[PDB]
Amino acid sequence: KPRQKRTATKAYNVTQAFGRRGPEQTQGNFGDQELIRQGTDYKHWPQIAQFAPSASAFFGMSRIGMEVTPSGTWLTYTGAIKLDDKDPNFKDQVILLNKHIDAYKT
Amino acid sequence: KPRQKRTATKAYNVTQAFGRRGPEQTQGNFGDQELIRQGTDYKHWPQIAQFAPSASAFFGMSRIGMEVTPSGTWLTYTGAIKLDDKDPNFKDQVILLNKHIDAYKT
Repeated sequence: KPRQKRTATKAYNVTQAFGRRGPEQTQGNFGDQELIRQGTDYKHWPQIAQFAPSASAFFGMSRIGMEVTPSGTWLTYTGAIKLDDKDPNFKDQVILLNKHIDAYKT
Repeated sequence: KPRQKRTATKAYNVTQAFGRRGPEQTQGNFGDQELIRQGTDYKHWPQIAQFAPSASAFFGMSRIGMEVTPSGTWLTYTGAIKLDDKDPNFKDQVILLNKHIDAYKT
């Protein structure tokens, strides 16, 4: 039920769970219309979920902070994930990710 | 093992898995000395891992991007996980998180 523990399915789209993809910082941007309505049932979700961090790597790699804004109390995070330049599917990994970064605008 | 899929334990700690905590943009800042050495075996780790995002919530809530540097191709992410102030243990969650954020500077 917690928002960071939700999972997007076909019966529970990413828009239904994580709001409409928008330009604001409080909104998401990753995801084309394919994996938004399908969620984890996307035909290449394992090819995408292989970059989502674990529970330990989330706090080990990211830069965590604490904000108290007008909404409430937030646990901020920011980081980067290096892609394997020697992966045989790396040339295809950089394509599928760009297909969904800011895809709500196109 | 991919850095985002690594799980830090007592034999494979946070410094071994995700590097030494520092102020650089590529380094992490989360974890005090006892969370670093123990990793997932930390006493209050389930109280910390409850804010880690699910694989579906990581790409749904966060703002995902990509950059090409002299090093490699990075999958950047930036977001925030709101804390429920209706929780009775809410104040203990705020204290626990602040005890590890930038704790290497003590």
